[PDB]
Amino acid sequence: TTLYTSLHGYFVFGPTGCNLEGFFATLGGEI
Repeated sequence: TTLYTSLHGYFVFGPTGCNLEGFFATLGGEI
């Protein structure tokens, strides 16, 4: 997964807790 809020199955992989700033903002929100 591109993390995609790793809680979603890949729980253990969760790096920056949430990862919204890193991933969902970019790959979703756009900056």
